[PDB]
Amino acid sequence: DEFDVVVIGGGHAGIEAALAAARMGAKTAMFVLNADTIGQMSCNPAIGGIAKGIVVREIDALGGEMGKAIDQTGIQFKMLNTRKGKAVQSPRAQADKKRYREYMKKVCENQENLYIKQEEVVDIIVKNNQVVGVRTNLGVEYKTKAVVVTTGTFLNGVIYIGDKMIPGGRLGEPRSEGLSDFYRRFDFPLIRFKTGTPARLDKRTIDFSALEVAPGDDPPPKFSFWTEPVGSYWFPKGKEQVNCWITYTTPKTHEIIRKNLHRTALYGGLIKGIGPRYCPSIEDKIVKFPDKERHQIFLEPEGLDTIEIYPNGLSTSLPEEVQWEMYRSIPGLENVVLIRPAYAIEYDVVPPTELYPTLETKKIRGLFHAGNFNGTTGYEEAAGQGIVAGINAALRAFGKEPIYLRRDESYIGVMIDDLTTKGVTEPYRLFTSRSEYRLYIRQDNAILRLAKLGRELGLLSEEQYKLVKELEREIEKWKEFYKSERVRSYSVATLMTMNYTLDDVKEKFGYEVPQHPYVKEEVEIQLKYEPYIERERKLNEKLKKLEDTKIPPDIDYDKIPGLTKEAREKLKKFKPITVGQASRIDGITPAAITALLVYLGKL
Amino acid sequence: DEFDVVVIGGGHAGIEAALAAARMGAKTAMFVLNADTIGQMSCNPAIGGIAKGIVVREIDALGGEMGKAIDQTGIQFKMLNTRKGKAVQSPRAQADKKRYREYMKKVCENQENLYIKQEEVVDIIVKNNQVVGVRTNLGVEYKTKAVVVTTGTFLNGVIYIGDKMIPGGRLGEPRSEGLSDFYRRFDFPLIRFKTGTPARLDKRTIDFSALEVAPGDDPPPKFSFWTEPVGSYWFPKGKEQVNCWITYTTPKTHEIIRKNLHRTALYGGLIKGIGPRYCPSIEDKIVKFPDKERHQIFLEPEGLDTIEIYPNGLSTSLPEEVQWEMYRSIPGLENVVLIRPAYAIEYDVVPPTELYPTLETKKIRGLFHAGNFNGTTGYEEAAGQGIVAGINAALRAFGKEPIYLRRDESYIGVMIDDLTTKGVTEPYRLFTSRSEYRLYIRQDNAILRLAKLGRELGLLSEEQYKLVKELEREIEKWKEFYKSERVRSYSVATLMTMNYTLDDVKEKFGYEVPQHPYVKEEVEIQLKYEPYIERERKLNEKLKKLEDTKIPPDIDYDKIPGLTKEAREKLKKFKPITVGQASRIDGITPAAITALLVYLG
Ligand SMILES: Cc1cc2nc3c(=O)[nH]c(=O)nc-3n(C[C@H](O)[C@H](O)[C@H](O)COP(=O)(O)OP(=O)(O)OC[C@H]3O[C@@H](n4cnc5c(N)ncnc54)[C@H](O)[C@@H]3O)c2cc1C
Ligand SMILES: Cc1cc2nc3c(=O)[nH]c(=O)nc-3n(C[C@H](O)[C@H](O)[C@H](O)COP(=O)(O)OP(=O)(O)OC[C@H]3O[C@@H](n4cnc5c(N)ncnc54)[C@H](O)[C@@H]3O)c2cc1C
Repeated sequence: DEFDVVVIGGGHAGIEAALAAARMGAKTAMFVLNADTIGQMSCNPAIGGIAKGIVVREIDALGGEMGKAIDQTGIQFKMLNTRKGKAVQSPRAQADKKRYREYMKKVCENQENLYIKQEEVVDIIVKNNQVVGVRTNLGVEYKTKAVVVTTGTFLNGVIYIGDKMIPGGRLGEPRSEGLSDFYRRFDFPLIRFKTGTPARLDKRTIDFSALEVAPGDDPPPKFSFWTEPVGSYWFPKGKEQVNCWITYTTPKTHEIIRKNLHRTALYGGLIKGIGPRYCPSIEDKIVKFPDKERHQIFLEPEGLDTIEIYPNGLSTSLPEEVQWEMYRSIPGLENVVLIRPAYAIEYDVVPPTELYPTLETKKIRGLFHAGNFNGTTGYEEAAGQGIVAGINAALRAFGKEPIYLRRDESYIGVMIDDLTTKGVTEPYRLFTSRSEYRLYIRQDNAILRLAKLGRELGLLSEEQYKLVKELEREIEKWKEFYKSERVRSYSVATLMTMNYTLDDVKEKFGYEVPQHPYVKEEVEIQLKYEPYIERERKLNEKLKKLEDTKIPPDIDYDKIPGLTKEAREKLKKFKPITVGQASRIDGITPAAITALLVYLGKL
Repeated sequence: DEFDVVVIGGGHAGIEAALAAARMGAKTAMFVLNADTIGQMSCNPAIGGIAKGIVVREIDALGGEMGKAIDQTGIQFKMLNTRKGKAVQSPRAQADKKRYREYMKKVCENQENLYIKQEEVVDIIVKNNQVVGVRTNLGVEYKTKAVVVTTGTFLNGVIYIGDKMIPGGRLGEPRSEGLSDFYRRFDFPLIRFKTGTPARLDKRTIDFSALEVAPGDDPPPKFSFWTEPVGSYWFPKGKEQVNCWITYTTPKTHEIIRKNLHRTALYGGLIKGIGPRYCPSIEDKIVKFPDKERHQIFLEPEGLDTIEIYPNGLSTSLPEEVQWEMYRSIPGLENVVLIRPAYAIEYDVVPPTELYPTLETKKIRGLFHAGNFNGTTGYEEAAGQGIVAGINAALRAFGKEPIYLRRDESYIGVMIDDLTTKGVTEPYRLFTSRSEYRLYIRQDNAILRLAKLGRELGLLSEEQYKLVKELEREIEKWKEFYKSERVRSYSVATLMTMNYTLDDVKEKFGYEVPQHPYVKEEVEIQLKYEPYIERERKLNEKLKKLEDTKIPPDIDYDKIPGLTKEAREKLKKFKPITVGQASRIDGITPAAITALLVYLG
């Protein structure tokens, strides 16, 4: 039959995209190679982290699932980097791979207008650069208005272990092959990225005696402003949480890796690294920091019913023989046994630059990319892209105009922007990026920042938006209050900026305090941070000014006065939507930008 | 008339290349836009540093000048990173920009077979992919066998200040334009890199009262195993040295820069950094490190007779008005005045991958690139490339075969390899690279490691090689000695590994201290490190085994069994010379490498 939107992929990106596009009312066909793998978590057994955490909340705020999901199936939540402030924190729960998968799968089945299909999409049918359909490897064709590609680590994937190559997209699964011809056919740049993962350990064979413990936090935090408790962002003290364990590599582990560097496809270059704990393979951790003698390693539970341990911080592509020797050089694992070997995955990727901040292909209309296929890596980073892609894919199908998240309003917008404008040299991660609005884009205000875009599209219930609209309205009342009261003589509001929690203001000064968990921790923040937020908003006024100046999708970049010839072209290939964006293009200089502003400064 | 080798460039790359190519006996035409700028130091007023230092010694050991140069014209030497060991140290002297320039200039004039030319080369004449000549912007042509391009920051250069563009290759100088058409004509990939430099301050307007002092070291070190004292690597205590001063930025400085990031072509990349002390601009240290509140700044003397201060760690491309406000927000510079504004330079560069480890273009025979035109940045990193390029350009001209420095024998080889094999995304620096033989490629054994390649080519005097061959032969004798003597009863040799300097072995155990200065500090090292050096040599045996397996320049990468089709190609475009090298190519995997090793058997 026919479809409005076809989502090639059942992964994280696929889901969010498919769900949204459907929830917005589009007949959505979500293709998958193996239905039983819908929502499968293939690497670290956790959702959230430094930057990731924030993203989730946004996806949640927007009406996506990833939030709700990790919550109901999480087995160990906690807030990271607690000794710095509330704005610079981020939630990172542990997950039950099994239950998570089942969850997401269940949702997709039970979602109106979302039809699942287990056929490998091989081609994209295009008439005059407009998506018209999709064709599977079973000689079947389908009529669709929009397509959202999210192949992740599958397109012509190759598993690397030792010096062995094995066709596939994930250890044990097949791979996709056909769809790449369509891409080379139309001349999209194709490049390959390869990432690694740690093997899987036998819990039974590990010695958890002389090892630290990383419990969750009580009360534990929650990734959704929709789960129970509703409207809140926390779990009632006393929830069941599992424990992770910590061991460290040793001088011997290294000598082992070193001895076999010529046997691993993850032996990157010898360049002074960004940080011991920013590098992927454990092979880098010793190539880039030839002076550190031990790196932290997180043994993580993959679920409740499983004896499978995840040795976080130990991904590699060393021979399997070697993989044993080195896993057993670690304290606690001297007798461990592997259930699945660690390995490396290489896969086809189409440079983000080939898209607009709407995630729509510049060359073809109706085609949207997202996920690892977009140069990213991580469940979250991928999820973020999906929802945007899906939302737009929908609108594109519906006959409306695509939307986009500004880099100064959602940490997602940041990613999508850093991607469609600066491209990628290696897999793009979030805990690598920074926001020129690190204080306005917090891990809490998220719901407030995006909730409206939500209700606007439909991804958010009418009733849902009111709880937000209502909760917020109240957050400012309580603030206008502390602003007017006094205590020299300062304002209670002005107090939060002096290590004054709305809890010390209730005791030391016997004042009232908000009676809804969110409004209290929210009002407490906004007031403690309102100053710094402004200094920040100010130091960027100029930047925002640009980001606010729109550039027509028709202007001829030649009719532009005193605009270098070289830049005339980059400006035609990126077709920036805002002057600000146009200024972030590498090559386009302040000089060029002015000459451009002048042009527009007549029109 | 005609030439064997034409060296387009009078910069550092140009020099070493030109000098060598000529010293080896080739009619060498070294072209320059402005003769008075031969050997001009355009950025930091110093030679050496973390990685750089070592390179120099190598170029010195090979017969290049840069070493000798910095020595006789240096105004403040010193060894960096002294609290870690002797192998992990590196010499970094301050220079007298003026004196240095004059020096190198002098040398080139007085060098047999080296003819200077102040004409802008515009084209390279090629018949059947073979360099046959060069053509200047004056409608003149020249017959040459080889060409060594080293345009540095000039090919279609553009100076950026605030939002102003100014054609040129350096503040105040012109630029090159024509030569780039030759490159696009033949399909070379052309990309642009831009770097920045700090302005220049009026020494008279600075307050050097409440600021630290960074004197040289006594005795100070020397970058040449040829200057005085000969054979040694040290200067007799008591030499004249200048002093640098240290101030730090302030929270205000930053708010200034921040306020003006929309007016500086150097702002970009919210990516987390590798350390503040590693970024170029100062507009970075406040974008990549939004939490640090003060960065060290080294006020450095540009010479003896000059009142020009170099604010190390403050390069920027901010408007000139802003440049004032932010230079005057710094402690000591509240009243300073600028002589030259700081700025940014953007310039044409042809991706290194377009060359072999011999620095010869893959597409055209007889054409060699080097310097910043090759994706590099820095006097040293550029110098290193030149000498190799020149050496080969020579041999190519002479009708012999090009040579190359292996990555496990010279830190230079490292650079050249990191470049011709992994290409560049941004300007390549040395203090960013690491060597899988950090202990065997030290800042002293250099002379020993390369000396022979030197005499082999001619760049080193016959009598020069003997001093080396002789000094070395003696370094081992004295070792054979400490190895056999005892003390339970360990060996004196085995003692150096226990914080035993051949100085404590002369006092505490009344033994004999070596003949001359080098043999003493050398034997003292080699013995203190002989262990670690071996553990290292071993952990890499496998890697070297590959690096030793040679790949014929003829083999059809198709006739190779079970070698993925995608890799068949990359292996065609890099035409690796070594299997080891072939393994460093991004894309070529251990899988592919084995399938290859099988083929070759
Ligand atoms: C080996 C390995 C290493 C990793 N390393 C890291 C890391 O270092 N850091 C990090 O953050 N994350 C890492 N990850 C996580 C990775 O980012 C996610 O696993 C996932 O691939 C990203 O989400 P996605 O939605 O793009 O794709 P996926 O979740 O992988 O889903 C892709 C889906 O597309 C379908 N598909 C593929 N081709 C076709 C086709 N032609 N037709 C129809 N359907 C198709 C598949 O069935 C699959 O369901 C790693 C994963 C692996 C497997
Ligand atoms: C703005 C700026 C920023 C810098 N930043 C850094 C930094 O961050 N870190 C660092 O280590 N170093 C930095 N440097 C130093 C720089 O790397 C060296 O000055 C130089 O580029 C390296 O040596 P070279 O021989 O390749 O080129 P150059 O020293 O530039 O010399 C090239 C020579 O070739 C001649 N020439 C050019 N084109 C032609 C032609 N077509 N025909 C004939 N002759 C020609 C010129 O006259 C010139 O003398 C910077 C320099 C500048 C100017």
